[PDB]
Amino acid sequence: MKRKVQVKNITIGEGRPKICVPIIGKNKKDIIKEAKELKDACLDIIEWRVDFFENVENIKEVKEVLYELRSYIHDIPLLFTFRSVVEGGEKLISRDYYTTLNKEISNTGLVDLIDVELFMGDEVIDEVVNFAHKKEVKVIISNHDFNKTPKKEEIVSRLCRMQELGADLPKIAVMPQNEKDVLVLLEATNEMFKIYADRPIITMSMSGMGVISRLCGEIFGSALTFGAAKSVSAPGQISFKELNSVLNLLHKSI
Amino acid sequence: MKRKVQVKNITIGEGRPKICVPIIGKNKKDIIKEAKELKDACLDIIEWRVDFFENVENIKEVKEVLYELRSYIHDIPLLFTFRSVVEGGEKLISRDYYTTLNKEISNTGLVDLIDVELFMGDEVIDEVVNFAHKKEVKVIISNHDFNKTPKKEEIVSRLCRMQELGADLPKIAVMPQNEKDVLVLLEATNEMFKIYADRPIITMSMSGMGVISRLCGEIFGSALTFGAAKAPGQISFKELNSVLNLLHKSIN
Ligand SMILES: *Cc1oc(C(=O)O)cc(=O)c1O
Ligand SMILES: *Cc1oc(C(=O)O)cc(=O)c1O
Repeated sequence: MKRKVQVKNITIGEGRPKICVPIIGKNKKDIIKEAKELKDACLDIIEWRVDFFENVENIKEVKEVLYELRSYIHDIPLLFTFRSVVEGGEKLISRDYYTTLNKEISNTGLVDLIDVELFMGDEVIDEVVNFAHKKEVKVIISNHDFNKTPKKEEIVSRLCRMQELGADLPKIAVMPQNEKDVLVLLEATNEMFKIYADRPIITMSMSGMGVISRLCGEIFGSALTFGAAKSVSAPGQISFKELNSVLNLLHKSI
Repeated sequence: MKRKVQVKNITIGEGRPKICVPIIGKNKKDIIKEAKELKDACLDIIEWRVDFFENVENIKEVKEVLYELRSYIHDIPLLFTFRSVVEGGEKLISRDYYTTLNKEISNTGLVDLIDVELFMGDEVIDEVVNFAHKKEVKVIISNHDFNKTPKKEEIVSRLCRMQELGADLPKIAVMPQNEKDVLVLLEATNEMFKIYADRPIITMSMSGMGVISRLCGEIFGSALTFGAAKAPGQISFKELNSVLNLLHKSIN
């Protein structure tokens, strides 16, 4: 069977996919303003994309925001994510600081999950994952491809590697070059879900063409889907309110 | 550059998929009541599933419903469909009457489209298609598999055959036995759409597992999607419409 991943009072891997919405504010004021817009909406998890925070290199200022943020969102599960430049992020930092940041923040007891990138390598991952687990923090190990959709077996191989590395929630995001690529991502998702996964997984096909992948998790297997805070697309994004409506519509269809 | 299909003021094959809702009333009063709920609603096309009509074997009573129905939906495109028993319908009728019914209703000038089944055979199809076209009525040629999802290539072969038989709108509905079957239906749809189609097509994967196929037609290539008026595997048409516009705006 499979393990479920409990964060706060939310059970990832059970029922309807959970909706996660990111906070991308550049400063403390904007982050809190974003948080207040999300604290009482129908969403499941809030992600703090800390790589947008201008003072991310100062651990003390990062902690200060985290304290305040925690106080406003109460018991909503919080995912901490520093997305590196190579995988779409906003700020260059060292490998050593990436490790320190994630460890120090996991140590606060204020974050429920952290996102660590597969591409950082086994040394970094082993250190950050083991420490997060010591602090009862759940781990998403993520990988992105912004130019293509790897073959089904490649996608499955990466998700399996993420399980082997101790990810509580393997995550993969790929870019379709055509409509068939969106279907490959969905095919890989379900094969993993059905045959290889012993825990919940997170997958998406990016761009406008890949949006179906954000809607059909309950059927194909993605356990978490990401909505945008605002009601304006990138495009390829869906505002979280509208995403909630679609997920409920599909949950009730069966 | 690909042909669109124009019915009244609705352009099928352009922009978001068009929403079609069936009326399944067993009698005239019930059919009218249903039409009254759909007339000022957010949908594009109304389908009359005439096989549910108890007096379907009386062409004069079928026409009577049609004249009354048109006083309520004068400008909404109307699709006329007698779904046969072999393809999930309610009423057994002869092959001759199936042909007669579709011809006399096409001749009234009061329906914008009719739906005839591919597996009725070329003789029946050729006669009905030819006559419908002389009256400027659009024809959906449909095919259903309630037990399984044929292989991608067989789905494409059927959609191609429908085009060869003069369908204005090829239509296929298949039943998934697993999640991959839903992807097979979507893959066949886009393959047909991009490589072999010279007109709009309509496709769907049935049941709760295939519901996603009713929502993503703009990306994959289905030009019409069917909502329910009031059942697992069906989506109320009211919701269907917000979703389609939401997805139309999210395109690159
Ligand atoms: C988590 C996650 O989500 C998206 C998205 O577009 O919603 C993209 C992405 O790269 C990522 O890591
Ligand atoms: C047109 C059409 O729609 C459905 C549906 O489930 O909406 C099924 C079906 O057999 C058909 O012909």
